[PDB]
Amino acid sequence: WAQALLPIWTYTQLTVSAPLFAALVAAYGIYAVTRYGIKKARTRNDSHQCANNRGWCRKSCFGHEYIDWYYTDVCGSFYCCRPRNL
Repeated sequence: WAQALLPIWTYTQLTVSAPLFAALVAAYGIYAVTRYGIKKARTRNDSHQCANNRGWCRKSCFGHEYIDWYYTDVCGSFYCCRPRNL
């Protein structure tokens, strides 16, 4: 891969671009792509990553994830959501 041409259900969830997004929708399926937290260049929300690799600081985890910590308190207010499929 070199560049995470698949930065979500197998890693965490990253914002990249349309070329990357399309590659994932084309290979996997749009639903999982926009499910776990990929982004077609925009970032999900004000939410930002923690450890910039382990999990993403979010306000609440969806029905396919779990709150991870260590970082939830370094972020302070946000919940380091790390999807369970990952």
